[PDB]
Amino acid sequence: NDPAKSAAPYHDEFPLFRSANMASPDKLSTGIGFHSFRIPAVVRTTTGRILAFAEGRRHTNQDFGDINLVYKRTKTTANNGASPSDWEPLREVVGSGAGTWGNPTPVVDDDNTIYLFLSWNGATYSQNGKDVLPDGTVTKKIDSTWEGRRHLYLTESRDDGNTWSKPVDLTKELTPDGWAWDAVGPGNGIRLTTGELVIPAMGRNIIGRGAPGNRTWSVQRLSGAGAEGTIVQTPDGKLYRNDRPSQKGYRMVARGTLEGFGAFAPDAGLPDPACQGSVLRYNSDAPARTIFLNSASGTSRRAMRVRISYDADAKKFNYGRKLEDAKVSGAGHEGGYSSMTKTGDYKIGALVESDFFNDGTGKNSYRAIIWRRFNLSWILNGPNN
Ligand SMILES: O=C(O)[C@@]1(O)C[C@H](O)[C@@H](O)[C@H]([C@H](O)[C@H](O)CO)O1
Ligand SMILES: O=C(O)[C@@]1(O)C[C@H](O)[C@@H](O)[C@H]([C@H](O)[C@H](O)CO)O1
Ligand SMILES: O=N[O-]
Ligand code: NA
Repeated sequence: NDPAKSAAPYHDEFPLFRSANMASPDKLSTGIGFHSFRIPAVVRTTTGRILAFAEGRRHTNQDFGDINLVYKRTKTTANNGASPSDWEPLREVVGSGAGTWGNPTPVVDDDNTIYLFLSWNGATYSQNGKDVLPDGTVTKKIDSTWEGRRHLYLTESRDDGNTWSKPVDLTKELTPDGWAWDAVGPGNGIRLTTGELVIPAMGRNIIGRGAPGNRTWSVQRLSGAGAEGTIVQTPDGKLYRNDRPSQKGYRMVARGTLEGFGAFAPDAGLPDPACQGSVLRYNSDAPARTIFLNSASGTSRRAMRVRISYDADAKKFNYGRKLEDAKVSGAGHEGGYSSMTKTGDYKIGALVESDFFNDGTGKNSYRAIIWRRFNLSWILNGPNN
């Protein structure tokens, strides 16, 4: 039995990061605009304010080149981001240089310090190499040199997201030596019942211990982990990694504690097309719930489905509800990376990528990000479960 099913279903949805092709495209106050927005992350702070982050991809939808880390906040701590007018204009966390600032992975600490882990690479490097930049420059492949590797940066805010520190490079401390490619998140980290922070990253968790907003960091290496991971604390208090697979098929799941994890294995209940997903601890009292969101397809990113598990170890999720049951118009084809938070008014708030697909899979396809709010009742009253 879930009493939430008896509440009135609630949903609303609208574009929050508007690509350059849309009416009223999102630009910074400096006039700097963006072809595409990708790679969402969202958190609710301890005040109730919502912070939404994304990669502002300047010139194309590509993963490399000039990409800035951008964000929006709710105007007040109490408005819950319910309508477009509730959100501030686009701001920038970091945009220095013509390199890539991305993979936003925020976590809100107990003191309300908001930590934001990020990945960086140089202006003339790309994951595969030999990619053509807008000016015709051909990229070098990301490699293990200081200049050519993926870095891990940390910034934080002490004023509810209003301002951000200059990002500090933590690569030598928190990325293993000899690495070339790297990734943190993207999506979110968590705070455990026992007080530690856990931030998911490629092949590892980053663990924060000690005083809120003055944490010491260490690395928990994980055998079999993916590049793009998610982390949740399940109702049993254990840790749960749910990672993007290297090949299309299913989410890769492992369970553990701060002392170690077991093996990663595909979750046959969670089809995935090799794309990022998101996971969220909703509540701990009966009935305890974990929420999961991804594209529920072995092939397509356009099958977004939000689900609930009542299991103490999140063994099984229900069918849930397709996001297309509450479709957004005028913002392209919804589907891709996502991020979820709980809102101050007992809703789930989700950011979800969308793709106009005007250039197909090509670099000129405009990408936007949708903001959704829905309650548990909305999920539970879905026509397929
Ligand atoms: O939309 C994707 O699939 C994407 O390209 C977007 C990300 O910007 C990129 O960092 C990531 C990466 O390429 C894979 O995780 C393989 O390492 O995937
Ligand atoms: O379901 C997919 O994957 C799709 O076919 C349709 C999506 O709307 C689009 O975002 C995506 C993307 O172009 C590729 O994943 C490579 O970037 O292509
Ligand atoms: O610091 N490894 O739990
Ligand atoms: Na930049």
